[PDB]
This record gives sequence, structure tokens and C-alpha cells, in this order.
Amino acid sequence: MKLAPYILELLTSVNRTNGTADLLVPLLRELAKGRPVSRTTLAGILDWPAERVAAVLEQATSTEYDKDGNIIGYGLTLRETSYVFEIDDRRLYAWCALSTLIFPALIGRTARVSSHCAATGAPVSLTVSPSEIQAVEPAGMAVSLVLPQEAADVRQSFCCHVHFFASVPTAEDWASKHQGLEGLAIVSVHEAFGLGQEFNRHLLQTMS
Ligand SMILES: [Br-]
Ligand SMILES: [Hg+2]
Repeated sequence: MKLAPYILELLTSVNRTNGTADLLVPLLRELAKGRPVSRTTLAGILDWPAERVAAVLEQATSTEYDKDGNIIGYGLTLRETSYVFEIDDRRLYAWCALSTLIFPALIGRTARVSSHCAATGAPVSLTVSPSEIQAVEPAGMAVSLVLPQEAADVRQSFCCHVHFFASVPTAEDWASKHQGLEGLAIVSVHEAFGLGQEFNRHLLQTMS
């Protein structure tokens, strides 16, 4: 299907203020270590004043902090979700199915992704590298997409509707009882991965 509207509105949704892209990649790479990330650590990696780091994050209202005020969630998260995202020996989580397909390229590492079909509960799993997916089980795994809304919190307007499914027929059946959800579409996990690659290329082309 035509994916330009999805790529466009997702880019808009994340690139609200400049610096977001520049801060995103290091933050994701730090979070992938499996520990909360401090604003000073980001400041040092970025060589920014910590005043700028918090400024960028304040715009990302979805951002999760822990009891110490450190960052534990931004696309990847240490707080449990339906999407398990493992790098090396660390178990992390992701906010949505598309996130699991996008972040391995941004962090430069291969992830073991697992979840459950949103319509049937069947376990699903696959290995996501920066360039390809492997061990897609079951092999006909699908993904739901919706059109991101620009001003809305991305996690509540997009992430919460973007799931894995056992198969495309299963997802479509599920989709038929989810009307009035703008842009709702079912794609193969392969097509969703390609969407993620297009998104990443556009996002990275906007860094310093
Ligand atoms: Br289009
Ligand atoms: Hg997402």
C-alpha cells in the first residue's frame, strides 16, 4: 500500500522541535543498555548544556521517567509493555510493533523481539537487525498501522493501535471490527519493516 502518509505524519509527530532527532539516537542507544538514562549523560554524549536536553524532552510528553527523575522510556522503555525487545543480555520493551522494527537500525544492534498476537494471543517472535528481519514466527506475521496525529501524544494516538498479529487474514478480520480509526491498515511484517526503513532514512537525513 501507499506509505507516504504514514512516514510523513510520523516524522512530523517526532520532529516537533529541532534537536529531537539528534537526541533520539543517543538516548535509544543508552536505553538499550538496560538502565535508566540521566539528562547529564545525554548532555555529555551530545555536548549540549543539560538545559537543552530537558527542553527537547519537555516536548515529548510521552517520555517515561523513574522515581529518580531519570529517563526510562522513549520508544524503547524499561517499563513492561506487550512488546519485548532484547539486546544482548538486557530485556527491554517497546511502545509498539513498528518501534521494534525501527530501533535496531537506529541503535546499530540486532534485537530479539517477542510479543503476542493482538487478536488471538498466540506468541509471535522475530529477530530484527538494522537491515533485515529473520526467524519470523509464525512466518505470515502481520502489523496494524494507523495514521499518526500531529499534535497528539504519539503513544496514545499511534503506538497503542500498532500491534503484531499471527497472520494477515487474522489481522484483517480484527480490523473489520475497528472502524472509524483513521488510516487503519493491515500490512505484512515485511511491509511494516520497509516502512520503518523509509522512516529511518528520512529521520537520519535530518540529523546534524
Ligand atoms: Br500517498
Ligand atoms: Hg510507536
